[PDB]
Amino acid sequence: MKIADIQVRTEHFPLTRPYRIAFRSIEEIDNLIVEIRTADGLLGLGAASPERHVTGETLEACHAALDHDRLGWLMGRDIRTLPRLCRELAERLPAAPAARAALDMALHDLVAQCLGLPLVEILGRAHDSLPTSVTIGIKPVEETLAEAREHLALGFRVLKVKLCGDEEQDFERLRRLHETLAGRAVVRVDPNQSYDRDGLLRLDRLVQELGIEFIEQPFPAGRTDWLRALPKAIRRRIAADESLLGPADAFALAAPPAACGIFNIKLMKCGGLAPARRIATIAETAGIDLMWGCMDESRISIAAALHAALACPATRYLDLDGSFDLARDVAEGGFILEDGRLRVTERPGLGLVY
Amino acid sequence: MKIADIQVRTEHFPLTRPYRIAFRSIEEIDNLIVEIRTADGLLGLGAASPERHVTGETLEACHAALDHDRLGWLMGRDIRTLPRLCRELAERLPAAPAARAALDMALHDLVAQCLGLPLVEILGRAHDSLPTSVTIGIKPVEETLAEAREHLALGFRVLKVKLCGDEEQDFERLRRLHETLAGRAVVRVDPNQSYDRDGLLRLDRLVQELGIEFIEQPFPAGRTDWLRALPKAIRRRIAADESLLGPADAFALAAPPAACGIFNIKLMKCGGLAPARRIATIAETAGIDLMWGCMDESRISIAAALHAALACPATRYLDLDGSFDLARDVAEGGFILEDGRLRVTERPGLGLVY
Ligand SMILES: NCCCC[C@H](NC(=O)[C@@H](N)CCCNC(N)=[NH2+])C(=O)O
Ligand SMILES: NCCCC[C@H](NC(=O)[C@@H](N)CCCNC(N)=[NH2+])C(=O)O
Ligand SMILES: [Mg+2]
Ligand SMILES: [Mg+2]
Repeated sequence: MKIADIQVRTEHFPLTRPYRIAFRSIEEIDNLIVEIRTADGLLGLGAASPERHVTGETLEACHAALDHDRLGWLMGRDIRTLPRLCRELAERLPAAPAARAALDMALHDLVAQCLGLPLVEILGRAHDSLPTSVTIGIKPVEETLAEAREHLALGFRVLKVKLCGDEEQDFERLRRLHETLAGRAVVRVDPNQSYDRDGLLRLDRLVQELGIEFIEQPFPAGRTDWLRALPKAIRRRIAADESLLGPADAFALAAPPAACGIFNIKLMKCGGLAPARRIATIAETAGIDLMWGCMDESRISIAAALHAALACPATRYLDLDGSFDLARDVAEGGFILEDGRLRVTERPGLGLVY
Repeated sequence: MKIADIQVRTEHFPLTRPYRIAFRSIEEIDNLIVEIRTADGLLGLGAASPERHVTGETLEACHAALDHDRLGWLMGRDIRTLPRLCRELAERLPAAPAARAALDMALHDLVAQCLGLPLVEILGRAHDSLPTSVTIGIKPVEETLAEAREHLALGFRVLKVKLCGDEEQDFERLRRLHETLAGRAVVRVDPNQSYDRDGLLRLDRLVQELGIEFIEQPFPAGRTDWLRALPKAIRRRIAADESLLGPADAFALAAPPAACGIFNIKLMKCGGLAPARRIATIAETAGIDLMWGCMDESRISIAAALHAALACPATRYLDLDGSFDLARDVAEGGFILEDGRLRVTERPGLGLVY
């Protein structure tokens, strides 16, 4: 199939809804858009959203790694050799997982078009659709319930709530919300490293009481020893996010005694579908459930993540809302949202429309 | 691309060279041959050689799992959906890994032909070629040297020597063999679960002194705890065979403290290329070396093992001699032997010829 050409550009996306995360805040996001064209005319798409506090990858570095000069070795390479290409991406873009993921997506986009089916069918289909959470950032009780209701009306059945580590505020938000929802959506929480050992045992008791489904990354990334020191049943209700970048992390967390029961895979953390799939093999073997999450991102990479997600039997949760609050985007299609569930189209490849 | 027909038959192959394994003694072999034709005329090939003592799969059970009536679910299925098809093989033939492999093989053969490249390039190429060992069964000192010399003459640079557990005979054979070869070939050994703990330490001292590359399965398959009680440096020179069936075993042996340093993968154990590649992912992350082994088998499955092996960066060794001593076969091609080294032809798919 033969790569002819590659274009890379910066795109600025302001958010319709700015929000707060633990020791942070976000009004807008930059992505890198990648276009890979085939000798015979086909177009693969990819998108990068580097997260520096997690992977160490700056936007400057991401863009650097995608510079036209540094990509020459891809010219004229045969996309049917995709897994070899993915290995070489890992070797030539060792420090830029988001950049690497962008190219990786695009190649998966093209190989599926070559074969003639939606990418998911090519990776083998484990699922037709799944519910996705939408995110509520850090904010006071009234505002929280206010956003909660907006989301219910847009038809979402799952809410992901960010916690700040102040137990008084965190707990009252969760109790009020549980009340206000009256069983209309389930809830998952994300303290984002802000808790401590005694704190989490407390939060976990609430979580059981309120029927919250799991707790995402309660302790600091390096603190996985704190996780293993918890009773096994509590560990099953905890997901690793910032602790989990690639397959090496997956294996280390999965090794007995296992650190947790859920992995949150993000393309921008691991560097594309190929490494994400290695994570899934490890997780499935270890009896660990997969959650597919994201950064603030164009529909392009959300779609890529969805196709991967629906191809893994171990996939259980989706947190795929990264493109919803974008003020504009550079592509349409790739997935369909209906009544809170995410689905792919019947179009070949990623199914994106330019 | 749409499966159209599936045909299955028993073939009886006598050996040109009968041989003894610890507790066993083989004079001939039966294989099941599997032909999958596409609606467009394309032909996939697979071969099953069930090993009952290792997998519990008998020839009868294997044949039964391939009955034309038990295979109806595959008709009309699209081979471009291969990973999904393989997941189903696992559900529908859970107790018959050889039969599963035979179908898995054939399907990979077709997807590769669909794309139009040798299977190995579709899987992404990690290697051009590797040396293979040839096997010397249990037999006295003189006949061992005689067989070694026959093999040197045919150009092999690596010999795999079966040990029986009797140290006086085992050690004498290895010492003599070392002397007879000059540097002409490296030697690897395979006690097949016949050693105890005190004896293995004795064997390992010899192995270091004689420059033998490693020891395959010194202990009973269930005695994994004996491995972990060894110093790490010794564990690195040990390969797992009968202890390793599928990915579940792979993870178990790989998790810290790791039981051994090398996995011996066999399609007839794990159930085909799909599970085999799952083992490879685990092994690579754990820093375990891969060796691809076999039973007495037609070129068909040897070829398939070869494509898979040349596609995994973790592969360090081949023991692929399973089709050499067959008095007849049903196919040609698929791999080329030169000067002890195995390599694949340039033809698409498995590259077999009828
Ligand atoms: N660096 C991204 C911040 C959040 C990451 C993630 N939580 C989420 O809920 C993501 N879906 C956030 C990105 C989606 N966009 C919006 N506006 N919520 C995490 O678990 O760390
Ligand atoms: N129970 C497994 C039977 C084979 C044993 C295998 N040893 C080998 O040497 C393999 N290459 C088998 C094929 C050898 N074929 C001939 N004709 N010598 C093992 O590792 O247990
Ligand atoms: Mg998190
Ligand atoms: Mg063995």
